[PDB]
Amino acid sequence: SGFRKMAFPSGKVEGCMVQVTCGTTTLNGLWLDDVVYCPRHVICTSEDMLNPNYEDLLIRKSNHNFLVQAGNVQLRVIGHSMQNCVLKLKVDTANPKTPKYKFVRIQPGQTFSVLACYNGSPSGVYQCAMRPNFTIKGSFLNGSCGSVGFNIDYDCVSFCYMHHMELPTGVHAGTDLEGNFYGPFVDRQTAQAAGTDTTITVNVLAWLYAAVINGDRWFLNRFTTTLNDFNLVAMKYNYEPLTQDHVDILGPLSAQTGIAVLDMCASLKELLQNGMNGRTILGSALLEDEFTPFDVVRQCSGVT
Amino acid sequence: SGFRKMAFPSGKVEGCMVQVTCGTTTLNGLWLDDVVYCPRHVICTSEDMLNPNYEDLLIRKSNHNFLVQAGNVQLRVIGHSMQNCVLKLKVDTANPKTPKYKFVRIQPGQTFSVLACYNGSPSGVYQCAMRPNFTIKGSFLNGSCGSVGFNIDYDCVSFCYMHHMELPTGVHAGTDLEGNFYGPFVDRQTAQAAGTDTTITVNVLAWLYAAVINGDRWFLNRFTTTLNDFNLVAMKYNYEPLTQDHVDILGPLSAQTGIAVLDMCASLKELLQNGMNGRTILGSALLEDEFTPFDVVRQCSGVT
Ligand SMILES: Cc1ccncc1NC(=O)Cc1cccc(Br)c1
Ligand SMILES: Cc1ccncc1NC(=O)Cc1cccc(Br)c1
Repeated sequence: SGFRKMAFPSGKVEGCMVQVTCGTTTLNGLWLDDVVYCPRHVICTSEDMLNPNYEDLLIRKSNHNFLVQAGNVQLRVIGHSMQNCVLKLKVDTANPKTPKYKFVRIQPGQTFSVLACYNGSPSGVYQCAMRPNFTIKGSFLNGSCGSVGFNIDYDCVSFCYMHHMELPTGVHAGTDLEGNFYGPFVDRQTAQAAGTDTTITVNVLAWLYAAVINGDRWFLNRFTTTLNDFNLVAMKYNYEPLTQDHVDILGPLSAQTGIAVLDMCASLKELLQNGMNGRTILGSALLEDEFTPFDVVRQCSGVT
Repeated sequence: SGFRKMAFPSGKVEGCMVQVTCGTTTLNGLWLDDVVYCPRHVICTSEDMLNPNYEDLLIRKSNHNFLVQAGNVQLRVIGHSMQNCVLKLKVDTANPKTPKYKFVRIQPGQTFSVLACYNGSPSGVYQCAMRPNFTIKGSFLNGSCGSVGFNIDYDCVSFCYMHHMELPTGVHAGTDLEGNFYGPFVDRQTAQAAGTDTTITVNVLAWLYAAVINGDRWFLNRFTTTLNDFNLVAMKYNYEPLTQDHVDILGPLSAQTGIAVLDMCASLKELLQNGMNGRTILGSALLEDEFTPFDVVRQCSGVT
């Protein structure tokens, strides 16, 4: 029992972190096999970031300008290329600590762990969700660029995020491991609109199921609702509309607790319309949307 | 910017986890140098747990009864001893992945990361506080016993907790790495009173400082208070009385923000007396007490 915002064990990812320096800029790189991946803005000075011409800035750089240090040791760079917003530095040595890995583009509303790093050194690990508007509300400071987000399925690390930027609003933006930004962002020091965000309804329902499993049940009521009725309330409260695909992924939690998904929707409806009345659910005084149904099952069954 | 409940990177601790089996019971062990530490209740059956005579139960066990497996490989047990509520199994091989480490007994109100494990395999990492009543509100299931809590100071892991038990209230109890329980608990299947808990005042103030640093400042007011006046409010709201030692550790945060500690106390006083009025601070709708002043400084400066 108990339910926490749990991150994946970060060890497999710590073994891949390196520091990449190009000129006066230092950030984090991810060393997998014989390639180091890092944000392409490592080639910019502060002056360049207002409107960088990355193709031109990269043409002035040679393999020997990219200083890659794996803690104690220096890596020899034998190739460089830009793919979207990431640089790929081919090194002459495959990382001996490379775990089994995949590069995946996650969907908005999915969660992942972030290993925040500075100068190629891991500082901390936290779990977060990719917001429906493709931003993440992380904890990142200058030098954290190149820190990665990931999930783990037994021995396989699926890398889904590389940190690039903090928006003027204090929220975070980055790319998949092929250098494609999540959302409409560009790697430039320009104010950029993040879309209207929404609350991840299916995650809130999964978390209400986690609450019932762990003994917090005051919010259960004698009511039920329909997808249509629930979606009118979801609309009013800026929640994602619930679909049958979301109901389907909540099936295991509905089966484990015996609480039909639409009955849990009626509890969520009442919580939206009435608030918490000064009470808490799993130590929170608000509706939590950073746990997916898979996260709740994994945490509630003890998956390693 | 941004502020998250960040755990330490767990890699150094993942390399120490092993599975320990004695008869029909399997739990986690911590392998450091040539010793494996685990909860002594690994020697009990379910029948034994109602009132175990650990000295007698351990006398029926030999070195060969303790099956220790470090993932793939079996460790050869050449000695066993009980120290308080932990067993120490001497193995013939020093763990090659042993990090620089210390065993420390943490104070109530201090925080640490937990690497939750099952069958010697890490499942997740989360940050938590040792409650003033010496319980922890973790996320643990059957098989998690032997999972450890720790802090890291550059390359040194200070192990402070080993999980033993879930109280009938769903909260967690365990020991330091010398097998001494935190709090009044005993390793027996008996209902046990955890003391009256309190909110960790110095941590809430540190978190209010983290909020101001990260832009959440609506709660700042035109008031100040005294330690005596603040402590009357702390008393009413079941918060730990604030002392000069707590004011002193908040000095760096007071200096960084220019907000005197007693002025932050007056904001906390108003929040206690009025609530949040439906607003949030750092994404929370309640007053958070799981960040120490050191945690806030570390997170807000980017320490690796
Ligand atoms: C200072 C900071 C804090 C947190 N995360 C990231 C940062 N750094 C930046 O945002 C630098 C930067 C500026 C403009 C475009 C790009 Br791409 C990168
Ligand atoms: C089932 C579970 C869940 C979470 N953490 C721990 C557990 N396991 C236990 O508490 C088993 C146990 C029973 C009585 C005394 C002692 Br010492 C240990």
